[PDB]
Amino acid sequence: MSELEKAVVALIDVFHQYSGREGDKHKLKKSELKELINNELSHFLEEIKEQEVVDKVMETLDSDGDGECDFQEFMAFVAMITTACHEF
Amino acid sequence: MSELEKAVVALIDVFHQYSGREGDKHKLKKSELKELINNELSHFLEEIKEQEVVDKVMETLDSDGDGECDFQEFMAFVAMITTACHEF
Ligand SMILES: O=C(O)c1ccccc1S
Ligand SMILES: O=C(O)c1ccccc1S
Ligand code: EMC
Ligand code: EMC
Ligand SMILES: [Ca+2]
Ligand SMILES: [Ca+2]
Ligand SMILES: [Ca+2]
Ligand SMILES: [Ca+2]
Repeated sequence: MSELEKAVVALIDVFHQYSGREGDKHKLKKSELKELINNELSHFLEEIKEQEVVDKVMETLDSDGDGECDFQEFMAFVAMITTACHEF
Repeated sequence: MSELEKAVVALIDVFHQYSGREGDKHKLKKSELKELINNELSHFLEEIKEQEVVDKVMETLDSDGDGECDFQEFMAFVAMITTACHEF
């Protein structure tokens, strides 16, 4: 009901809309992450068109080193974005 | 414009609505944190009525030990809530 509570559910909703596409339904593989950024973060982040940019973003977000972005890693990503803007 | 982008701005908006009330306008003191939880997280978290609960929550969220909850500490709090529900 609150605007914060709506944001919490939206974070959960959008992660899983993408993570559930292929393979592990609870983690983002590179193609899932790329589509999430391109479709859902177009006002905040430049569209990803090059493989090396995909690779680098995943390298940055994948803290436990399994090659995918899980929900906790996604939340760290959201923290990164939000802080850059609170800042800009 | 996207539902994710709306969530990112809502997180920024609600933090600052509370953090900007008293003292440091970029950090939540205990009374600011308590009001945020009570007013904005009523579907997710039991209302805070006892001082020891205020104290404990702050103790948990205040990683850099300055006695307040800053925006990065708030994002960790949001991560905690979101993960509990993805889980429930
Ligand atoms: O600037 C960003 O928010 C960012 C985006 C993707 C990967 C790393 C970073 S640090
Ligand atoms: O259960 C929670 O989400 C929580 C809330 C306030 C402080 C610590 C925790 S772990
Ligand atoms: C960069 C203003 Hg949220
Ligand atoms: C506990 C369902 Hg978001
Ligand atoms: Ca997946
Ligand atoms: Ca990972
Ligand atoms: Ca304050
Ligand atoms: Ca602190």
